[PDB]
Amino acid sequence: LPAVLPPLTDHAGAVAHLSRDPVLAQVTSLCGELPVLAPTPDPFGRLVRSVAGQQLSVKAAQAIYGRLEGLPGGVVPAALLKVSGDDLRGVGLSWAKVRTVQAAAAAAVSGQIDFAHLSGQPDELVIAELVQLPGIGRWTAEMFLLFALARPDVFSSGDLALRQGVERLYPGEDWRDVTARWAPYRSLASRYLWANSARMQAGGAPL
Ligand SMILES: [Cl-]
Ligand SMILES: [Cl-]
Ligand code: NI
Repeated sequence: LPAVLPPLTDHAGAVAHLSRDPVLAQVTSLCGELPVLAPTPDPFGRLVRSVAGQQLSVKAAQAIYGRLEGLPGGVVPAALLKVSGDDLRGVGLSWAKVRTVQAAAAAAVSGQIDFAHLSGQPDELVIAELVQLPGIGRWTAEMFLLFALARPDVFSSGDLALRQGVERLYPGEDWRDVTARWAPYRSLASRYLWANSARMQAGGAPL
């Protein structure tokens, strides 16, 4: 399994590499600079934030996470297991999200997922353990690696917007080929695809 790649601390190297693909050379200049993501010091809490926020507005997602934070002991595995399912529903969580959050806390306290020591685990091993939790598929696991853990080399082949972007920009090309070229910077390439979509949704000119 590939060795864990550290989070980028700056994007210059990444952008130069990606820019070797004339599509991304254009996309990166059109979209400009993207902020450098710092790996979270609290993976568990970021996992819970992600889960809790799914399908909610940005303000609603913040609110509900704040209500979780306000439970006794906060957003910590052992503390969340002492909160009843009725009180987790009570903060506004769907039953699906209650179950996922309970499942993630239980996995942390049982040692099934060592949220304190992910830094050394290959992407796929982190993915496989997250996937075993109810309500968390590969896509959620991959988004967590990319956005929470700031791993640099993640292309989520189940993200519809990424796949629609590759289809649009590279018609008739094998997506595995296209995206492999972006390695070891598939995460920033992914972020530029989403940025380009936002750019187009704002009225921008196409490539
Ligand atoms: Cl909900
Ligand atoms: Cl998922
Ligand atoms: Ni390179």
